[PDB]
Amino acid sequence: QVCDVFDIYAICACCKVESEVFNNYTFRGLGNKGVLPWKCISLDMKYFRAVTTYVNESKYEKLKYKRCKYLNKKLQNVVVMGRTNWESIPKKFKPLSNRINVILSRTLKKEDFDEDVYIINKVEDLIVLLGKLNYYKCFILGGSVVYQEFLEKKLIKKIYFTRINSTYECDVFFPEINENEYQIISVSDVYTSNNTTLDFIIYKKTEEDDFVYFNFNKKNSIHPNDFQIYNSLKYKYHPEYQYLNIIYDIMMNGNKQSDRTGVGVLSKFGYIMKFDLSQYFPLLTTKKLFLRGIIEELLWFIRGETNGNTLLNKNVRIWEANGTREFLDNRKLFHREVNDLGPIYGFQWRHFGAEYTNMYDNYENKGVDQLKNIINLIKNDPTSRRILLCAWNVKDLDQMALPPCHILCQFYVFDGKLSCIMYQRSCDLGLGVPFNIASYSIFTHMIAQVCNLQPAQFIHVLGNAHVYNNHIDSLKIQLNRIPYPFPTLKLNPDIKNIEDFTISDFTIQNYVHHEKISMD
Amino acid sequence: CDVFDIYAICACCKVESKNEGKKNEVFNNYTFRGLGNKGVLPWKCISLDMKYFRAVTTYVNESKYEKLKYKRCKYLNKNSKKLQNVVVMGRTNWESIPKKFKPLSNRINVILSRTLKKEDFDEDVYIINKVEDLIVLLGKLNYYKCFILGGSVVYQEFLEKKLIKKIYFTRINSTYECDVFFPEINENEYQIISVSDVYTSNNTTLDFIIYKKTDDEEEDDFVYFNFNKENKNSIHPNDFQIYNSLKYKYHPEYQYLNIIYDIMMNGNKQSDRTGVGVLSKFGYIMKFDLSQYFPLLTTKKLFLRGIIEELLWFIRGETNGNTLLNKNVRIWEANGTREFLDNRKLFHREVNDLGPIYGFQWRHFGAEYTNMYDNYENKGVDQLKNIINLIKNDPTSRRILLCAWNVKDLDQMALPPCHILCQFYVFDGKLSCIMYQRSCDLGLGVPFNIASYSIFTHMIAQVCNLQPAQFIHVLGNAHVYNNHIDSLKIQLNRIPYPFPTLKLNPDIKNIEDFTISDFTIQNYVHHEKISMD
Ligand SMILES: NC(=O)C1=CN([C@@H]2O[C@H](COP(=O)(O)OP(=O)(O)OC[C@H]3O[C@@H](n4cnc5c(N)ncnc54)[C@H](OP(=O)(O)O)[C@@H]3O)[C@@H](O)[C@H]2O)C=CC1
Ligand SMILES: NC(=O)C1=CN([C@@H]2O[C@H](COP(=O)(O)OP(=O)(O)OC[C@H]3O[C@@H](n4cnc5c(N)ncnc54)[C@H](OP(=O)(O)O)[C@@H]3O)[C@@H](O)[C@H]2O)C=CC1
Ligand SMILES: Nc1nc(N)c(-c2cccc(Cl)c2)c(CCCOc2cccc(OCC(=O)O)c2)n1
Ligand SMILES: Nc1nc(N)c(-c2cccc(Cl)c2)c(CCCOc2cccc(OCC(=O)O)c2)n1
Ligand SMILES: O=c1ccn([C@H]2C[C@H](O)[C@@H](COP(=O)(O)O)O2)c(=O)[nH]1
Ligand SMILES: O=c1ccn([C@H]2C[C@H](O)[C@@H](COP(=O)(O)O)O2)c(=O)[nH]1
Repeated sequence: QVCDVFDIYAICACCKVESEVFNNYTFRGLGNKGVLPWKCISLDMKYFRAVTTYVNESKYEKLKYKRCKYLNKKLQNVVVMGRTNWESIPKKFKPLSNRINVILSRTLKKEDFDEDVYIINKVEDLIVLLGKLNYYKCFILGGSVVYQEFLEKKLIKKIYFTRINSTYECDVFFPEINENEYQIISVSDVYTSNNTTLDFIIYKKTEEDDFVYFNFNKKNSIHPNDFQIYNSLKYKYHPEYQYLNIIYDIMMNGNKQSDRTGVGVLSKFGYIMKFDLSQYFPLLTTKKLFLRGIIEELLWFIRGETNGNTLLNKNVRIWEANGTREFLDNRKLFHREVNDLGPIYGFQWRHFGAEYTNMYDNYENKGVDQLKNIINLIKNDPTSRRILLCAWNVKDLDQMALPPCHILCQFYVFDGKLSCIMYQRSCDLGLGVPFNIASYSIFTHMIAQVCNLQPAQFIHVLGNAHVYNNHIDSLKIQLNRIPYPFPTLKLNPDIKNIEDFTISDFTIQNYVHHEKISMD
Repeated sequence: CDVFDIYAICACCKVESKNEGKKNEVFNNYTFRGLGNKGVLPWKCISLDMKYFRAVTTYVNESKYEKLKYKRCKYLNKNSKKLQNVVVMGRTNWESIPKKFKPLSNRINVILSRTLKKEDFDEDVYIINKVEDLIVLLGKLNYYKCFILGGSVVYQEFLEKKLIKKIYFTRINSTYECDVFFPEINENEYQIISVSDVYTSNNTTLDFIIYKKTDDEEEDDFVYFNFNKENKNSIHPNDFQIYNSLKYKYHPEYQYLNIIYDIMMNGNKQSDRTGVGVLSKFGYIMKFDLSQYFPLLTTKKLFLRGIIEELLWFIRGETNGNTLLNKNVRIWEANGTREFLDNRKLFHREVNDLGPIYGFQWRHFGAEYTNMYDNYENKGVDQLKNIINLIKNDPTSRRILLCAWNVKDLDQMALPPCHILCQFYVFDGKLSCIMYQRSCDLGLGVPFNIASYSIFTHMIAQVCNLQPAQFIHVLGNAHVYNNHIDSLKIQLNRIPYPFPTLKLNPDIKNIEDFTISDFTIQNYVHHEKISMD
């Protein structure tokens, strides 16, 4: 194949388009009025320059042989542009440096250009030219017209595709990719550049003995084909893979166990995930999540409330099952009013060590206001190793509707940035953990803002990590979905106190996600 | 040796050192030198070393033979197809081996001997009269690699004649009566380039080390995904010469050493409470397989009497610093002084009255602290009893947690606990433990802290009739003191030894019944003590 001999690749950047169901075609905006739809995304420019300029000397002779054999016979890449594309580039950036420049045109000829460029009036002439040049790889840089004809002709080996996770006015579009001709093989980390998130995906046309020696000493009824898309990917660098890889590990290596609930689980013990909150908001994209409930739940914690009715009256049902007459009696809380959850999170955060009475009592200035103390440590003693918020009050556990899953939060401050570790004793990977990542990520943003810091890392440590048997088929589906670039979280910047946030102070922007799943 | 790919593969134990150890035994690579006793192995059977042996000496890569055959002809200036390795044995060596294991299967069996000739054996089973008759035989043979399986004599003469390219060296971490020894490997002639995981087989730990004579479409994609990647801290390269010269660092001590390297290379410069300055990072996990070893650091010397007394003192629920000081355990001495308590605003606290720390929270969480002499019997929550009962009676509970971080009591403690909580996990008769540590002194504290919680995991497992599985150590604020940097540079350039084992008195069946005499560290092989400051 011509694309394999001549190593012809496409590289593009696509945004979302002004016009909700999401698919790969969501990212299709290329240009507007003969220029880019966006002002400048410097990180995509950096990636573009590195990919289109990189060559490997030592690998060239193998390519020279391949092309010689097919034809019967500093190193640079070739870059090919449409005439309209060429005319969009600033004079100061043209011809593209350290690359062989090729322009496709009928209306213009070599006499129309001052620059060191090749003009070709036919695609077939590109193939003849590549045959005559010494070069590493050939990158098609666009036009929409140019992409459309090179894909149509099956002359593209791989598409290096930037997903720009923001919406702009566009008048030219990247062609809809055919899933039977091209499949994603690699997905990068998520980044922020110029107030947008983005990632980089790759579509593909559809001493060593000592290592084996040290391997001389190498469970569950999971089938290979069950994870075909998941295991087809070469580079899984998107941070959502920290979640998906743990699910995979428990399904393949997990220990079959009963639990408190009767469903039985697969379980393992001890994991860590790390999310860079400076670069993205880690709301899972491989299924739909809504945050209104978990934001109302965090605001209720911060107020120190234990009254379940406060959440039910906001149509948030997260704690409804744990406040029922039946549930409280099964906990031996016979003298507890329905939806009186006892001295759970909010109470421990604002009043640790106070005697719990009922959900209506005024606990002002009783027990330890841990939340206030950690905000004061972050502001006045930021190098403190003692900046911890702890919900696990051993004395009060049997008075709680249930003992907390999120044991503690520890904070770390360096160079004006705030990082948070949350330790979770018990982690429902299918249902709970996706919400728990979002909760503590929002909380990190809130604590950073009220202490005049920038959020850095949310670090999630999982103790007993389990998949419920009734979630296994739903997670097999989810694991074969390719994550989308993450959204971003914005807070009202006028909020200066932890107690002053309300639901309208939080916006999730650019959330692109796969379809809702019922885990059950 | 680089033409005919000649390697030595051996297994060496420790040797009864002649009733005489100087004061404290000094250890080096030579510690492991025992080969044989009265024509047999010094040990009964170590089945994991037998399996490694079989696997190393039989493994062949057909698709790499062209480079080897080419080099052999080219250099020498010059059928069945099933490529095999050569294995060379001394006569004594050959005659130790049982019949049904001779000849060695899937391998070309050679035998250095003055007093045998081929017509007693075959052409399958080559004999050679002198060393040079091997290079001759190799010249005329299709083979992958040549493995010298020794005899003390065979190894001695092969090494002195510089014919060995690499040594596959099993360190058997136990002492046996031996009459023949492996020769002292000159560290100027050979260096270790790889170290395995530590294993238990047949009631000994062992590891495997290697001495050395002193679709690429997807390869460019790796470079593209690295397009945004980074003397950050004033630490040089040649500082970690030996550390960075190893190819495979699978020994579990590297989970500690790699964190020190990460903090030295990438850590944040910060002031602290202590006034000294640290490099710090946030969030690490180490995991130690207590079924296979006891992870007592071997790249310096550690003592355990103090940390075992401390754990027994926790289990009794004591807060009385004098109990430890009267045993010359000084871990808490500085935290109990008049000056230290007065700086904590504990003006009304008696010297060495540490307040409601670990012991008190493990046995009496929620009780009102009075003083270190009061009777707290049946006061507050006995967490230690509750977790033992949960492990025995409800082992799949996800609520098996022991927590020292009592928010109410923090300001009454001489200092808030570094070791926030232990969480337990039970599966298939085996006990694993996660300990979360808010504040981790990588140079001084963390080596002790790994030993403490590893011992505790064994204690809890034994009193619940379980086998210990993993100790999982979660580090929060993980820091290297600026005054440890030189010492840890020294330490990172030491190669770990196979780990010791911990033995508990098997009679102890209740967590309260352990005493100092119930704990034995066996086969502790360690590098020289380092003063961290
Ligand atoms: N986001 C991204 O990655 C990219 C965005 N862009 C944007 O795309 C827009 C420009 O694209 P679009 O308008 O399609 O224009 P194109 O850059 O695809 O250029 C079209 C022109 O190139 C010539 N051409 C194409 N094919 C041939 C052929 N087979 N033989 C001879 N000449 C050929 C013709 O020039 P003539 O008329 O002279 O004959 C044709 O009119 C701009 O908004 C630009 O900013 C461009 C590239 C990448
Ligand atoms: N721990 C380990 O890894 C290993 C341990 N062992 C143990 O070691 C002991 C065997 O070793 P050790 O006693 O040295 O005996 P060896 O197996 O080294 O036997 C030495 C004999 O091999 C022949 N030989 C050696 N060099 C030459 C030469 N240059 N030219 C001709 N013949 C030569 C001679 O036999 P001849 O009499 O025929 O002249 C010599 O006496 C046993 O206890 C065995 O179990 C053995 C292998 C490995
Ligand atoms: N992933 C991806 N694929 C694409 N094909 C295009 C792209 C878009 C329009 C035109 C061109 Cl040539 C390329 C872009 C947008 C980034 C364009 O960056 C450029 C283009 C040309 C010159 C240039 O020089 C200055 C510099 O290198 O800093 C930078 N992104
Ligand atoms: N790393 C290492 N190096 C060494 N050189 C020796 C060794 C020790 C004594 C004799 C011999 Cl041949 C080898 C050992 C001890 C393992 C013994 O391996 C054997 C010895 C004899 C027969 C045999 O076949 C049976 C089997 O396949 O298990 C395996 N370990
Ligand atoms: O924020 C939460 C709350 C609960 N759980 C899950 C973990 C367990 O499946 C269950 C709690 O039950 P126990 O672990 O307490 O038995 O709920 C979470 O994942 N996250
Ligand atoms: O068992 C212990 C006790 C202390 N430390 C270290 C951590 C810190 O360097 C210091 C405790 O001081 P703060 O982190 O509380 O400031 O002692 C440990 O590593 N392990």
